[PDB]
Amino acid sequence: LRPKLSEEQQRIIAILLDAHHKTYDPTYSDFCQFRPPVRVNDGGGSVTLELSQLSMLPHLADLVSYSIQKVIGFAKMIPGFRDLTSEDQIVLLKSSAIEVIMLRSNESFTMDDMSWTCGNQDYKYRVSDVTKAGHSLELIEPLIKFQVGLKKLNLHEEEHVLLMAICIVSPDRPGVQDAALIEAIQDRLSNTLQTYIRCRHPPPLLYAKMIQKLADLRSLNEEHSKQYRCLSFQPECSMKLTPLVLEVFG
Ligand SMILES: CCC(CC)(c1ccc(/C=C/C(O)(C(F)(F)F)C(F)(F)F)c(C)c1)c1ccc(OC[C@@H](O)CCC(=O)O)c(C)c1
Repeated sequence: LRPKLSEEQQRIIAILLDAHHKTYDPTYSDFCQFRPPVRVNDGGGSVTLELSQLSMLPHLADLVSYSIQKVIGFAKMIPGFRDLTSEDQIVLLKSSAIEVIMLRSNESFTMDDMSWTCGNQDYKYRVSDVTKAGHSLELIEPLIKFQVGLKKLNLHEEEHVLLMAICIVSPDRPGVQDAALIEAIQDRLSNTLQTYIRCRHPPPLLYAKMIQKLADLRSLNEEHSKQYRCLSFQPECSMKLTPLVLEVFG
């Protein structure tokens, strides 16, 4: 059975598409405002040297901080998000931050060379740049696998925006108070996505593959938090981060 998208569901898709267009800049025109990328010689992938310099940390912390501001902006426009208490809105935003960043970064990701290309060579990021910000292979290698797997789903913008919205509005986050309200908003989004796939995505299991990407994001989020914990033990690391990054990941 292929039920047609309701007027409410079409409205939700239009709102989410407009939300994304207002919060995502595909020209990466603000990148020159971040602290500059610094790429020291590190062919060996030396942990000692990486922690000593953290050369890419001010630039990547600014990029993530910027991306979180856009995610906050996006989330505010999700149908129903504003019906939640401000305590739940912040729990949802904090717990999902790195996952939604991983999803939205897929738009700039390219399988041509397995990089995140955000304009010129200065804003072209690879595995070696994430290690230069103090992260390790236990995070970057499944992260690249996730980017390729997600890129290969060839999501329509409609599916991409619904996936981000479903990620954010998740009832199974620690500290939520009204799980039932969060679940009702998420189901409204999940049903819109299933119906959209069935009636708009041409052949050649896409909904189940998208839900699997959400479970993959959970493991990546746990690895990132463990790595952020280690990176934060580096003396004077806080000056290389941002107040927003410190609060979200602290
Ligand atoms: C460079 C690769 C990557 C990939 C997800 C990234 C970058 C940083 C970090 C960690 C950083 C940290 O742990 C710190 F401490 F190492 F900095 C912390 F999370 F704490 F910040 C990780 C783990 C991965 C990245 C690439 C492009 C990105 O965006 C392109 C476009 O989406 C932007 C405009 C918009 O989203 O509206 C973003 C947002 C991130």
